[PDB]
Parts: sequence; structure tokens; C-alpha cells
Amino acid sequence: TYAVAFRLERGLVFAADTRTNAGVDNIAQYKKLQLWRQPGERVFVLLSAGNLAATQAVVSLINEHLSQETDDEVTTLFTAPNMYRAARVVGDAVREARSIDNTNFIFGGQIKGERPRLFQIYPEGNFIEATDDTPFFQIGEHKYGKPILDRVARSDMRLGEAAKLMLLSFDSTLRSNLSVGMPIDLVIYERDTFDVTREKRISADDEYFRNLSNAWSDALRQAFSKIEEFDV
Amino acid sequence: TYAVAFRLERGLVFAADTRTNAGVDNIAQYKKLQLWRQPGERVFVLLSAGNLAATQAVVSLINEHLSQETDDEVTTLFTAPNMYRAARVVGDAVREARSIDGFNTNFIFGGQIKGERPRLFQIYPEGNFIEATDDTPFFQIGEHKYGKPILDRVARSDMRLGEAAKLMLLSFDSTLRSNLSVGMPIDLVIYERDTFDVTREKRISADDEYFRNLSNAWSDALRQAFSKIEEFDV
Repeated sequence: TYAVAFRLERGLVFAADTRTNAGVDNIAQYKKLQLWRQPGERVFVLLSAGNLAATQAVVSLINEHLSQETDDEVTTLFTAPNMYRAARVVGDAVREARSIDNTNFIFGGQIKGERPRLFQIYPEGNFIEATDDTPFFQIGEHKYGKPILDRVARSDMRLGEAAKLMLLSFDSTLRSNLSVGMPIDLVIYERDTFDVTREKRISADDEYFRNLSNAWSDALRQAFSKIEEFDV
Repeated sequence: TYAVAFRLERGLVFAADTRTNAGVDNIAQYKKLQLWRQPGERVFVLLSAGNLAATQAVVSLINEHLSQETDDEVTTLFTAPNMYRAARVVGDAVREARSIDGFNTNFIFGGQIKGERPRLFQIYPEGNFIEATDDTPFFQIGEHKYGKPILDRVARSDMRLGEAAKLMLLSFDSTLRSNLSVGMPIDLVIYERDTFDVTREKRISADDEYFRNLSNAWSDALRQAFSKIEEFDV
């Protein structure tokens, strides 16, 4: 399990792998990048990590509260005024699941009236917003991929440029840890569009990611061979 | 807390940071690399991660048993026939630490005794251990996660001792930037095969010229390599 998302000037980008520790012994493929949309008004993307039962409980409880009543009983994703209050709908859904009987999320999107805003939800219920200083979040097996993010990330990056960095974060994680595994569900979002046309599943057979990994490997192999060792 | 060691054809390489935590609030420098010597006969090196009180308890018990030499049938580091037995002597000291009195000791013990080749091990909290092979020529303890990718990319069993040392310092470079628990200085030790003495030993300080040149050169190489990557667009 590993997911990453960026907050930029041009908009938001999201990414998450599919491999999970579902069974006690077995491992299975499950899509973690959830999506909600009302074209014109608003867009939401929810990346998820941790326990799959508790993850799917929060996703199911969000979809239940939307579809149950036309009459406004409580604040839902579509009925919330701004993204801070939209994050609270996800936060209360985590509290609801724990009440009913280690889930970390990355909730992000945009509502008309304000800019795109990215958040990270903790297991307790509370959350934090992304800023230009630290323009991304991670959940699940984050430590393998963080080194390259800390070096080259920037809030002024382009949307496709951040997708290189985010996918290179997976490339480090995939070789080391076997908990993370392809395919990867990536979703780019442009500012003030309110529509999720830009989306792709990147499988193991994919040739862009093959060229990405080999070109990056060659660069690190070439750069490492030039490093002097006579001074130690 | 982070340490790493390589087993190669030409010998062994050991490296470990100094930054630990004494209490919940306090943090300070403590050297993790310990070594015992009997020039000509045998050499040992012990990297030590986890709890400091438990770490020092194992190091103290090993030094204590060495200091006895009085009517003893127990096996020490200097009295053990081969390195597997020498590794289990360190394992017995971990078991003795648990008995005497949370607990999460984790070591990388390696070296050579005359008669056989250099052998590298990783000691676990409970007492048992595993040996390094040609397939997996290194071990890690403490904050291993950040520096593991660069090791997995270019680590080989047939590398040079200096080639491993520069790779291990790049593993630190990735960890140091992305985590504050791991911190400089770093203590490097290179052991050559069948030399039976730790001649090559160096502390890499925070203001070291080689490491800052290594880090900035590597940082530029990664940024230059990133700009030549193809644009994702869909």
C-alpha cells in the first residue's frame, strides 16, 4: 500500500497502487483512488490506505449518506460549502466507522468559489491542509519514495512534471517493498475545470513506465560510476 | 538511528550514524560502531541499533566476559573457534541482557577469525541471527527504509570496498535529508580480507568536505537526470 498526491498552481495530481494485504495470507488487487463529481460545480478525489475493511467502510458510509435522502439531514460532500468543510465530512465518516465497529487518507479536490485544496485525514478524525512549502502528502509505505520527493518537488511545478516525480516515487518503492505493487491509478486535475477527464491506469505491461524506470536506472548507474572514492 | 554493512570478496565495510535519543525529549551523539581486536588472529565489528540502554548492556556484558578470564567455561569472542560461534556469543549476550534487565535491540555483527573467510551477520532481539550471502550482500538496522532503494539499485557482492563505502554514504545521504532521527557524524570502518587489523577507520563529521561534495554532486545528478525524463500526459 502506497499513495501520493500533489498540490500545485495548475491544479492537483493523485496517485495510488492497487496491491493490498486483504486476506490473512493472500494478497489482492483493489482500487484505492475513489472519485466523486458533479460536472460544473465540484470535484473530489480520495486516496486511501491502511486496513481494507475500515477503508471500504468509510467509502461505503460516504456513498450511503449521499444516496439515502434528498432532504438535507447532515452535511455531505455535495452539500458542504467549502473544501475545509468537505474534509470534515470525510473526517466524521472515519469517526462514524470507528463508532459502528489505522486508516490514513488523502482527500483533495475543488469546489467553485475557491481554489483547489489538498488534505490528509488521520485515523482519529482530524486533518491537515497542504501548503506551498510542503506541496504533497503520502500514506501507507511512504518512506521508500520520500527521498526523491524532498529533493525535486515544488509548488510551481507543472501537472505532467509532478506525475514524473510521483511515478518515480513508486519506482523506488516497487523494487524494495513487495507490499506495494502495480497497477497504479493516476488522476491529474486542472484548475477551474471541474471535470476529471485526465485519468489512466498504469499497468506492469505499460511501456512509458518501463522507459521511465530504465532511463532513471541508467542515470543513477551512470552517475554512481562517476563518483570518486579515493578520498576516504 | 541507522547503520549499514556490506560483505564483499575483498572484505567487509561497516558504517553507522551517531544520533540517538537518551530520553523522550533529549537527543545526543553516541557511537554505534564498536570493535574488538587481537592483531594477527581475529577482528570483530558490532553495529548496534534500537534502545541505547539495552544496546550498551550487550556491549558491557561482552566486555565484562572478556575481562573475567577466571575459571570460566563460557565462550567469549576471543575464545570462539569460528565466526558463527562468535556470532552466537553476541546472541548469548542479548539473551543475558533480557534476563538481567520497550526492549528492541538489533545489531549487525561481522568480522573475521583466522582459518576462514570474513563473515557478516545480523543479530535479532530474541537472540537468533542470519548470515549475509552473495545474493543479499548487505544488512540494515534502524531507519533502513529511506536508504534502501539506492542500495537495491547498484549493490553487488563483487564490488570494491571503496565502491561499497560510497554507496553506503549515498544511503545515508537519502536518509539524512528525509529524516531527523538519523544524523551526522557517521563512523566508517573498512576491513580488508585476511589483514586481521582495523587500520582503515574514519569519522565523517557534519562539516566534512568529501561528504558535502558527494551530496551536492549527487543532488545535481538527480536534478539533471530528472529534467531529461519524458513528460507524462493523458
